[PDB]
Amino acid sequence: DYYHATKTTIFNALLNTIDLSQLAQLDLKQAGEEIRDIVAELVAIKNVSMSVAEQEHLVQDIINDVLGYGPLEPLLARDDIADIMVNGAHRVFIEVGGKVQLTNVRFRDNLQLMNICQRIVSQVGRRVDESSPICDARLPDGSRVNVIAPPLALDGPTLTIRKFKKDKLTMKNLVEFASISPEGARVLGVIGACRCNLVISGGTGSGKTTLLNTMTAFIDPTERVVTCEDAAELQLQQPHVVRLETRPPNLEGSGAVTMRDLVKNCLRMRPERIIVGEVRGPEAFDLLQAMNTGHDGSMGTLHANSPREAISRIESMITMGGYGLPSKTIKEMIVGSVDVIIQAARLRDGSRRITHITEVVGLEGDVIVTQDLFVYEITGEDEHGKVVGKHRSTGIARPRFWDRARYYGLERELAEALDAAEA
Amino acid sequence: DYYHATKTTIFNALLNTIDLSQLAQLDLKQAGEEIRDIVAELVAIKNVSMSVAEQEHLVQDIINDVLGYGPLEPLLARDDIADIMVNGAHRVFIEVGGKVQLTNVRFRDNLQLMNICQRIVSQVGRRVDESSPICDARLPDGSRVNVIAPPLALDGPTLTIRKFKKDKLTMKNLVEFASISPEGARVLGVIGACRCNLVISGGTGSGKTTLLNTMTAFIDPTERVVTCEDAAELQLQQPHVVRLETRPPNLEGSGAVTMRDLVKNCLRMRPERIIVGEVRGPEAFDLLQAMNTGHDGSMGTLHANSPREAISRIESMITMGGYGLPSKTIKEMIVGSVDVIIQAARLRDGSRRITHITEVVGLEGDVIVTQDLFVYEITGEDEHGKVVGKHRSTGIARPRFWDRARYYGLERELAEALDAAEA
Amino acid sequence: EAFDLLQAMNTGHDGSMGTLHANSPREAISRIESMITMGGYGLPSKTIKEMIVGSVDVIIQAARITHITEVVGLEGDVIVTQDLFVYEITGEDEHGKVVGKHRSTGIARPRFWDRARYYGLERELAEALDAAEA
Ligand SMILES: Nc1ncnc2c1ncn2[C@@H]1O[C@H](COP(=O)(O)OP(=O)(O)NP(=O)(O)O)[C@@H](O)[C@H]1O
Ligand SMILES: Nc1ncnc2c1ncn2[C@@H]1O[C@H](COP(=O)(O)OP(=O)(O)O)[C@@H](O)[C@H]1O
Ligand SMILES: [Mg+2]
Repeated sequence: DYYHATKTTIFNALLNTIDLSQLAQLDLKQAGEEIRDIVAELVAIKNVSMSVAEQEHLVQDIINDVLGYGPLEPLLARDDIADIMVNGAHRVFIEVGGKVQLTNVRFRDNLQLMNICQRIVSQVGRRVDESSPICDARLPDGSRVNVIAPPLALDGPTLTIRKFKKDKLTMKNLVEFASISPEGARVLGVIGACRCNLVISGGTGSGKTTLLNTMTAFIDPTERVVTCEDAAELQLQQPHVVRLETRPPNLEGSGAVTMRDLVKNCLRMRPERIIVGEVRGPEAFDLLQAMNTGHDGSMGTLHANSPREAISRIESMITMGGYGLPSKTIKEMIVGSVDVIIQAARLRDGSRRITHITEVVGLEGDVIVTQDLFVYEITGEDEHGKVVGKHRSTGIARPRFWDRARYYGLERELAEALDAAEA
Repeated sequence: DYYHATKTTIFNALLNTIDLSQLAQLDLKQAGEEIRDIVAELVAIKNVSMSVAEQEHLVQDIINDVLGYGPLEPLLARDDIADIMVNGAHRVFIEVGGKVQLTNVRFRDNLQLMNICQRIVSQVGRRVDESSPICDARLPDGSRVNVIAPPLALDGPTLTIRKFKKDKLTMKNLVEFASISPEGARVLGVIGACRCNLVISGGTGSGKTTLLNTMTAFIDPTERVVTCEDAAELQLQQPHVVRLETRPPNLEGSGAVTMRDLVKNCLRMRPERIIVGEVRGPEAFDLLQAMNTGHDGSMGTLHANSPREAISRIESMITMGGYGLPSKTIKEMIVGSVDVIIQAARLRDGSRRITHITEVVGLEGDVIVTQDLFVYEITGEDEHGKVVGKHRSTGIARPRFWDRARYYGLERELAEALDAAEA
Repeated sequence: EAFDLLQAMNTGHDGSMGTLHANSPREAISRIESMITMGGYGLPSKTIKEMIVGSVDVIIQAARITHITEVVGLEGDVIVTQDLFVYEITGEDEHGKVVGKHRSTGIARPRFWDRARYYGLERELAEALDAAEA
């Protein structure tokens, strides 16, 4: 009570001596000294029990409450926190290490929630109020912010904050987690710099984005890479990258910049390879054009269960655009475009596996045929109950892209990895 | 070294005295004289250790700041810099000798780069802002400019200035670069004077404009040709040719003269054959009508990848007009108005090709019939990786345009081309 | 708008529940297809049905809770749909009540066996659904 009552009583002196309406006059620079003196004046005039160190702590608390973000100032500094969800004034949760835990932190009222939300979302020109209910933005620090207003939220306005993860699983980690055999890792390392146009496929939450990020690390630093994402998840260690992001309609169908527009624009920036975040709409067609007109090295991630279904989904996405194409021409384009297809699924035990590393043999008649280089076969469950299985080659000595490895000087490594497959 | 602080002080002094807010006064020559005098006075007063040459260079920097393109001023005016890329505001790259490389040049802040881009795109009366972040322009001097704004780009505004080298290629050069061989290309020379409709189709950077320039130099001087372009690109050497160019909306969003406004007028200038630079939207319709009603021998470069896709694109472009004709009627208009639909596309390696010399025959309802006088197939890759393919005369001694081209007596060379290379 | 919900039910947000007004499971799926097509997205009906299969696992068809049914897959326009609980009518009572019974169809492994095993509830399924047959 005292640790809160002292502040509740002291804040009145600071508010009355210089009202918040005086903002921009004696700003942060002068405001720091103003608060440092006003807190001391209030402590001297009004008896206080907190110590001198406690006096400085309360001065800093006043600074945070007046200028800073107040309640959320400590949380935003902790690196072990990923999400900060509010949903109210006294009921605030956080996420540390996957799980979600409630916290003992309290606002003052709903009006303070609105104040903090507006003062934090204004940093990127957004404005949310009773007339504008919803707000969604990407702050400069590298975080996502979302806010919902009263008229819709019966319980009251809600706030949601995220973070940009900086510890992503490297290829060595995936090797440790036994999701891809070391021979598979060697073959993937060959493919990465081999400039093959891979297309990652897998079910929801099967490890697609992480696998794509791991693959991107094999790019030589002397190439322009332009990434078209919707959530800004990837991070590359190359010295030359042009990160792009779409924009949803901020009003009733105005200002939309669909991923198709970004992919189409990238064709003119002279990229060396286009990397897409998630191919959902008709943009697939444009991406295939990029995969065809001398940008060997592109990558993508769709949502399919098996590579055959990945091909079917690509055809469906192309047809969705309504270009009036004949199906056989689409199949020819896909056959000439996609060189590799990596399948990433998750099993009933919660683990993640790379079921297939497939290549496209071509088109025979009216059917698309494929060859395989690694297949994850299940055999049973161990005593505990975890899934049990292992990979294997299909006796294919020189892949359909061996000449590429010869061209780029990776013939020896690929030959050793594939010959070592017989182990 | 220390020139940065001294230059900042000099710029501040000049702005305080000769402020940029006095625009419309102290014009170019007056601005230069005033800046020189002010910089000399400041060097006399402001403590600067720079020498006389250093003072002159500081004056030049002041001039660039006041009325220049910013630190890019020396970048654009060098000898053999093919491409100039700006990824953000600190990592400007340049391409030399067919390979990229970093440059120590760097800007002052993202805002200055944004202003510089918004000014460079001003030469063509176009605007880039937060409500329209993508800009693609052809500078009058001939270079190509692309700009993306912070709302989409994450690392700051992204800029790409790709200059174009000297004078285009003749048909002889196109035969030298294996683009097409005479035995299957003689139809190009035949149509160079056969005066039949033609529509070049291709993808970005596929060389459509150069193909048109090569295929229009055959037209004999006696004919009156009216060329319509978004910006000066073609350099025909015939004696009787009329050139035009559109005007985008002015400062107040008025005075726009779109391609339709020019083609509809050219319909009443007694032209013998129109040459449209690039077809984008409704103008297509008018051009087709021009080809249908007397003005036989037109040309127009659209944007597509496959001839069927090109025809569907034309259909959609006309549908944008809002007349209410069926697909079959518009396809018949194409058949009787479009004779040859060439295709130009880059292969998986990049080198230019001519994948089609196609002709339109007729209709069988809502489905078009399209003979393919020529096609282009790909065998695989070469020892060094570059693609290997073959054009082949599909074989038609008497094509659809046999009758349409019988007047000039050109069925002779038509039979020669389509029989001397039938196998 | 169901589309968004159906997108939620597939794109990682497991455990979404919707409420519509349709008589039979075929009628429910037909209504879902019509609603999806109503949005102007123009998705071919085949892909809409595939999305419906992906997003729908359990149908509590009240019509009483007359039906509890689940999807099995697709083979074309046909939407393979089996049953878990069926309510049948046998006659009428002197007071006029509709006399019937509610049968656990009999199949032991519904489509959601894997989820139940993951969360540690297959034993409950055996204790309830397998014992219901006997
Ligand atoms: N092989 C793996 N072993 C362990 N954890 C993994 C593995 N692959 C991915 N993860 C975890 O999965 C998360 C990475 O995001 P991911 O699961 O790939 O999202 P996503 O596939 O982009 N989802 P969506 O695009 O919405 O379907 C992290 O928590 C990783 O630790
Ligand atoms: N056969 C060819 N060989 C090499 N370069 C070519 C060939 N044909 C065209 N080009 C190149 O294409 C460019 C022409 O640009 P183009 O793609 O026609 O502009 P647009 O983007 O408007 O289509 C020229 O710079 C030229 O060097
Ligand atoms: Mg052009």
